[PDB]
Amino acid sequence: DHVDLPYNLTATKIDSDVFVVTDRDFYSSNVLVAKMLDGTVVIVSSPFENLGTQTLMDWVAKTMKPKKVVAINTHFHLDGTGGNEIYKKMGAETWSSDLTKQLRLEENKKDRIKAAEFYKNEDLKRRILSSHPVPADNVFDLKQGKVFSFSNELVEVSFPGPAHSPDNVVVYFPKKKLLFGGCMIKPKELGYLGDANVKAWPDSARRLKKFDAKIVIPGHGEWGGPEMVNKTIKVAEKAVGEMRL
Ligand SMILES: [Zn+2]
Repeated sequence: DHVDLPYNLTATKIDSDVFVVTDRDFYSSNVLVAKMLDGTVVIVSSPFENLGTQTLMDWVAKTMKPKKVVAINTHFHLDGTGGNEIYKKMGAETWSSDLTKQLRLEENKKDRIKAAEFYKNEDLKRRILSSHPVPADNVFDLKQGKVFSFSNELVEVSFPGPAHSPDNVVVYFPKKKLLFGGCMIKPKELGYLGDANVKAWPDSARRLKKFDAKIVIPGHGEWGGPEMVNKTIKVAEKAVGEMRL
């Protein structure tokens, strides 16, 4: 039910065949790992970089013996796209919205530009550009979302509107009534606002109530029930009020 892994990762069982894998160095960041009845393992979000992702994938190999792996990017930030390089190297099928891929490409370019203006050390410069994440191989139109069927078992990817980021999506598992809300679930404080649409956040979070969720999993920290959505709306609304948005 709970294991300590190398690289300060943990894996915690939350339901039959469903685990949350967490990086304790990176503010208790959450990755969902769910095994379908047909042997498919679905991974939602990612660790920030290659060593974390490879550790995760090795744990999946040893404990889940997947017939196939499908990874779904929640948004363009590193906790979302940081695993794509390693997922792909392992032959996993990586998915995101079109907008997520677009913003990841834009962000890489912005960074390459800044690296050009800044770095005098040529050895270092190559190492940072080399550290860039890649987008997913497979893409869906953000607003229509995507429904996977794994031998009749459904996994729904859905855009409730912009919140933590312009492209943030959630993943719902209707059989187990499990919602991975990721970084748009913020029960106490909103965190990083650089890419956020705080004005839209209350409405976007309200849309998550359309899911009959028994468990809601956030991008960081403990999960909970449907009340995780309620708490997020109050948090977002407080921020809208404070910031006059
Ligand atoms: Zn983020």
